[PDB]
Amino acid sequence: MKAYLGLYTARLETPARSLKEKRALIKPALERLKARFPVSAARLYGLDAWGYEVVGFTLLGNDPAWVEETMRAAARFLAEAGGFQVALEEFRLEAFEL
Repeated sequence: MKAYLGLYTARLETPARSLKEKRALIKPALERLKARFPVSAARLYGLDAWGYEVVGFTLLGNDPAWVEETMRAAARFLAEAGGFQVALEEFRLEAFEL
């Protein structure tokens, strides 16, 4: 029996000019993402910058098709948040034996 993990990562571009303005664009969208989808989200790199950031989210399930479909729906949702653009993205699916 395997545990399946989806890992989504993306480069966001924002029009911000301060770290506080940038957080106000990104954090509320990630909080909405967490409320709507069963994911763990994180701000990963570029945290010293105002205009770009690498973020991601992951999720776990026992059905790889459900994990992937949910991950792609959550990614579409993130691109619809506005405030920032999803400039580049990557999807991954890993399986772990239990």
